[PDB]
Amino acid sequence: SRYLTDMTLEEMSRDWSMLIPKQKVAGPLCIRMDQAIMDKNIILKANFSVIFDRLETLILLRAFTEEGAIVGEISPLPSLPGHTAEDVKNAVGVLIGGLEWNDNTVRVSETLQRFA
Amino acid sequence: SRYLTDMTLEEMSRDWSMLIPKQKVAGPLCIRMDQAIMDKNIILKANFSVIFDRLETLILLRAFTEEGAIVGEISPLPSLPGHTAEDVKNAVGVLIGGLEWNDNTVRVSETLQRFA
Repeated sequence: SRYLTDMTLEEMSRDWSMLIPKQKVAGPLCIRMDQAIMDKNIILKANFSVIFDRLETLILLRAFTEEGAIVGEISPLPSLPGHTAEDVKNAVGVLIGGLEWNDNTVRVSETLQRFA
Repeated sequence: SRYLTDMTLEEMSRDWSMLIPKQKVAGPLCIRMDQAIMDKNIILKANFSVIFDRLETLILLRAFTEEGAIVGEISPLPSLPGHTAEDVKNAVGVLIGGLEWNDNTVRVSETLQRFA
């Protein structure tokens, strides 16, 4: 019983577009990032469901340019196979990877690093 | 002039082609990899110049499918700025990253891991 956020409802409800789309499936999680993006300073805001006072399941992470532009996202698979912080942190390191590839400078919301 | 190798002259002298080309510049080093490649088992063979009995400079690393197919390569920049094992290991972790992205299963020549 709960849920936690870095992002605004807006930030999440919003829909977005990749010029150079890149999907992937990391076990129970779908990573996406626009490869067209370069030399920008990015951040990963994310929002986990919180159960009995602990970061449980990640609901949604997305990547933001300084300009509030969405450039990447990790969203649970529709079949919602139960996923672990591993599947996550893994998936994360990855998206970062893919992003860093374009000289992009990627930070992470305090929320996240916490985990674990 | 002394020097060490995993690859055959053939393997190195050879020229190759990327369906989905991906370049990058990692300080003094140019990484390349064909993003088109997927679900294959890859290995990184590399060849360092050896000075007074230590792995000094990397001359060339390339990535190989099981089928002896070249799919990625790290080659020093033409201007040959003196590079360090860092610039390297960095660059390496990267290429691996980029490769792993396509479900590719990437190994590394014993030579390499050695370093450092």
